[PDB]
Amino acid sequence: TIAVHAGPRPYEDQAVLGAIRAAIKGLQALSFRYEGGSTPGRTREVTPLGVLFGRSNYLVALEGKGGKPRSWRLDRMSDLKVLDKPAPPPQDFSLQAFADESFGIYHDEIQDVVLRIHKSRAEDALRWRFHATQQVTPEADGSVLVTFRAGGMRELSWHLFTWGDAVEIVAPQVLKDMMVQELREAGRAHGAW
Amino acid sequence: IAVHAGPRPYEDQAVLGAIRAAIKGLQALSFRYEGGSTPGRTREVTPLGVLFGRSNYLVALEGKGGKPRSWRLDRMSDLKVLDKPAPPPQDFSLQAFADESFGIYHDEIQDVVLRIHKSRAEDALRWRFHATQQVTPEADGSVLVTFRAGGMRELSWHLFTWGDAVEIVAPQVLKDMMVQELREAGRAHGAW
DNA sequence: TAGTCTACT
Repeated sequence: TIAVHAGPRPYEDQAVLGAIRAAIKGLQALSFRYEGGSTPGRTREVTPLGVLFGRSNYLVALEGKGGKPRSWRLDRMSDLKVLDKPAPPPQDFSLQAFADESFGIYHDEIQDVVLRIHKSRAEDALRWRFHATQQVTPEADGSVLVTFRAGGMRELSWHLFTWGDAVEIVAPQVLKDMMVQELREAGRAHGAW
Repeated sequence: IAVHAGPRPYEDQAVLGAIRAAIKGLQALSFRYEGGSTPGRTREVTPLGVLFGRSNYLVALEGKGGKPRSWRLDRMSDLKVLDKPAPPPQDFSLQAFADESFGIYHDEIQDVVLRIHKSRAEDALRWRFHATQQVTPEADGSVLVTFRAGGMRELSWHLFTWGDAVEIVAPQVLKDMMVQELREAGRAHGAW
């Protein structure tokens, strides 16, 4: 290996990733049993397109000809088979575009987020991708205003924790409340207050 | 072929591509580096790999018997793949280098002990905190998790995402780190 | 927590 992603992650089945990689390399179809969705236990045949890594891992793939790309949980897939069948990917397809535009459900209300990053971290703010669609505005005093529209306030508050005292939550109020809730939960657990 | 979710720095594929070409060709790499003791200065290194996380980093050594260091990609400029060999150490493992820390930062390696509440025990069994992880179920349904790594500040950031379901058992420096990071954020955000 | 530099959180 010459590139490594540092840090914690879900355990991954290497044989599953291996079959996915082999199918993509071969421009071949991939089949698997899927314990989930509409029809659990059914064998699915897909054009594999790539993998999304995160707190959970997903295969990105089209089912059927003309099918739209979907995400499938790796840890719900079994019985992977690399098929003797061609499956060339669409020329148009962008995995990152997929990850932004057609991936990720919010189960909380979407908010207009406004963050002010203190000038001591303005460097990091100006190179940071909070969201595929964000606006970053340097301000007179050296601070940086970051705005984007998104749900996921709890996960966002977890990320904001890594900026320490250098981020001010300007809006929305629910994000301020979330950040206090998560801080109070951990602060009580660990004896901070 | 792979995309990682969540906030991240923007990526320069031109820089990443130069680095990968130097590594593949066993070639030296040169760049001006805006960090460490002599900012701006041109550095000639033996490139070893790329470490993804925090801001991106090149892992590379400099000088005779130099140990691998981490170099932030955004502090690198004037990247040149030199037409000149730069053999890597024969027994270098980039994964082993990454495994010295829970995250990026390479400081004293600690023996970490966590207790995960029963309500998240099954999640903990599915979660790879570290390559050295060992899990031990307790009779009351909690799980003890051990691993050996540096990087207690980044660990404390990760433990925040477990909320009240994680107890820090050891080391003391990790308890102190978690408390300080919480106090700093708590004061900033008016949590108490 | 909090630093040293051929480096980093």
